[PDB]
Amino acid sequence: KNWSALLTAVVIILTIAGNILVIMAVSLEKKLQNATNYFLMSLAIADMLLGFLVMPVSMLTILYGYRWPLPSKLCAVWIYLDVLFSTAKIWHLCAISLDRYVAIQNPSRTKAFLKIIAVWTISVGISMPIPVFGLQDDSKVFKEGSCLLADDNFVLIGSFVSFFIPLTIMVITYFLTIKSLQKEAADLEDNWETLNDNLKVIEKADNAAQVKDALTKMRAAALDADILVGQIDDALKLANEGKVKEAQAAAEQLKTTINAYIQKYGQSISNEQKACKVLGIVFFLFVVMWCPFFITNIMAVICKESCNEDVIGALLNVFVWIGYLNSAVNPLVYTLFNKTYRSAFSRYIQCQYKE
Ligand SMILES: CC(C)CCC[C@@H](C)[C@H]1CC[C@H]2[C@@H]3CC=C4C[C@@H](O)CC[C@]4(C)[C@H]3CC[C@]12C
Ligand SMILES: CCCCCCCC/C=C\CCCCCCCC(=O)OC[C@H](O)CO
Ligand SMILES: CCN(CC)C(=O)[C@@H]1C=C2c3cccc4[nH]cc(c34)C[C@H]2N(C)C1
Ligand SMILES: [Mg+2]
Repeated sequence: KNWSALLTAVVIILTIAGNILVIMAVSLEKKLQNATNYFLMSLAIADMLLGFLVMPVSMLTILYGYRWPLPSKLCAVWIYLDVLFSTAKIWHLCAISLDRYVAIQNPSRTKAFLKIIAVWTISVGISMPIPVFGLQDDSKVFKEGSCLLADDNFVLIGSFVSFFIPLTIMVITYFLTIKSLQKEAADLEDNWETLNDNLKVIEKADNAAQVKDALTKMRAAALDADILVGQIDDALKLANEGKVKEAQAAAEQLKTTINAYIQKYGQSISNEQKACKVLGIVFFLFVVMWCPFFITNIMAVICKESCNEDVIGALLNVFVWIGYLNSAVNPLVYTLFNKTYRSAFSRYIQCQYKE
């Protein structure tokens, strides 16, 4: 007789319906057809699967006093499905943070799908010892008739390899991606004060030497952010030919072209930083919500005999559901911090599917 199962039934439904909306939005909405959102759909499938396969069986054990209700050889399957989905969710978030950083340092839907299949095939290979060595020995998967990973070596290896190692790569790549966009917003501010300064130099000039010098330093700055460079080179031969006046009215024609490319590359820097902040919330919530479970998991092993393992087991039964609540909160962030997901989720609820 448990009041917990009611509270846990809400978490299964918000998981399933929330993440169905995300899979529907990336499949259907043409504004969301980029590589990041393809990883977020794949993550949503894992969340939905966690709420279909893992979370209802977890609710069932609460209803049988943590005694394993199902057939014994279904224990290792439930432990494999949960760890498979949990390994995929962290290695996806690592693969997003990694893939976005490379993109800043670099200039397809198949390009993304190949990365996603790689992450899933890695997460199948990692989780493989759980049934291979646990369907053979129930000792590794049972503890006083309770289905939990009981093998301490699998817990330790599994905690770092499945959770801590990709977390570290993710928290490094997120920092370096923020530092990359602060450099690119900074480098674009610098070239503005090169271009804006030499447009003021050209309209003060008496002689062809001052315009040719200032057009030369405008072209150099033009090279860091093609139309502008050619337009500048066009005004240079005017200044080389000594046509100062002709050069001076040529360079205020550049001024309408400079604003057009400065505010385009500078809107798109601001869009990435807005997007980086939204993924950061997604990253922050996965670490914080799963941290109590994974730390307790380790202290259960470290103070094996020293600590009250009845209480430490009772803390895990709470903390595993804080992390299950994380499945429900990817799609709420998407509502609150993206107009494209919110508009999509609005139409899907009112049952309009046309874009
Ligand atoms: C909030 C995030 C970042 C971390 C939270 C971890 C907390 C909730 C966990 C991790 C380790 C846990 C402790 C591990 C060991 C023991 C000794 C045991 O005899 C009583 C409970 C007690 C004292 C636990 C209390 C809860 C605990 C402190
Ligand atoms: C060539 C060497 C072969 C030696 C075979 C000895 C068999 C010993 C028995 C059991 C486990 C041994 C292997 C454990 C490897 C774990 C690797 C892994 O990724 O596990 C993750 C964890 O299980 C969840 O996340
Ligand atoms: C309700 C009881 N269940 C369900 C099978 C658990 O104890 C799960 C055990 C896990 C676990 C142990 C040890 C190492 C690990 N790496 C990654 C995970 C992991 C996933 C982690 N899940 C989220 C809970
Ligand atoms: Mg200046």
